[PDB]
Amino acid sequence: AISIKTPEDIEKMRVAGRLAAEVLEMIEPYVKPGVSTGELDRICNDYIVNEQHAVSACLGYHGYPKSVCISINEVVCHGIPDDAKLLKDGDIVNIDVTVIKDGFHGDTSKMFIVGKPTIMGERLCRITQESLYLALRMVKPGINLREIGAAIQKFVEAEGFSVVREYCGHGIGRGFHEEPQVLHYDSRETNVVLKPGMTFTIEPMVNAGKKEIRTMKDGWTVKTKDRSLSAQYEHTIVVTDNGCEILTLRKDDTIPAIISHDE
Ligand SMILES: COc1ccccc1-c1ccc(C(=O)O)o1
Ligand SMILES: [Mn+2]
Ligand SMILES: [Mn+2]
Ligand code: NA
Repeated sequence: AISIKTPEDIEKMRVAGRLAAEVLEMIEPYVKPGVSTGELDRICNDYIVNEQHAVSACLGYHGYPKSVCISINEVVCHGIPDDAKLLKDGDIVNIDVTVIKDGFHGDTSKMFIVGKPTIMGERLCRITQESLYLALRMVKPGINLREIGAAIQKFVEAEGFSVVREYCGHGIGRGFHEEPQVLHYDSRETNVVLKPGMTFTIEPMVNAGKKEIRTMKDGWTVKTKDRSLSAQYEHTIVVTDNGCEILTLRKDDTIPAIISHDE
């Protein structure tokens, strides 16, 4: 069921979480107009293997052929790095990373805007990160995941955007995806009360248009049914006695690593 990580295991999660976050901080300077997504993946894998001495949890997972997922514009998730796909000005791109180190997983992703940004692109990404942040500020013992899911949905929909229902956040530890499921919308099936020690991810997928998605015939690429833009941000966190601790925080994040709700 819902596992409570021991202090030792939480420390291992901090290490793994930091590594995942550092892959994103490392790749930043390379996300430029003209670069291929295949190249970005090789850079990430070489870094993960040769420098972090860790391993990508995506490589081989259900047969996935690459180390990280790179999704551009209308692609919602699981975009496959390809040497023929070049980034260009105005593109919004999500790079999703999951590394395993000392037996524990670190899971995180962020949006990158390539070259000259488009206003709609920046807005979609900003609102998506904001939906993740508001959810993070709600995490603390006693709160129900349903409340967080409902809050994310209300915020996103008020902005004229939609939340993807097919995918969700998840518990994480020695396993990539563990209990509980963390839906980013209201559901009567959700009734999970948070406890200190729980580690899970929050990773809303937000579409500028309709919520419906579609899977391409390559068996991996998921796109919006209406071809509207889609954005996602993800962080791995641990519930503490008075709130939570973000384990995959980056220099560019603008929310505190440790959130407290006590007086
Ligand atoms: C290889 O990527 C996947 C394939 C099947 C099911 C889930 C995934 C996946 C990619 C990223 C994540 C996640 O962040 O949870 O999960
Ligand atoms: Mn991920
Ligand atoms: Mn995840
Ligand atoms: Na996208």
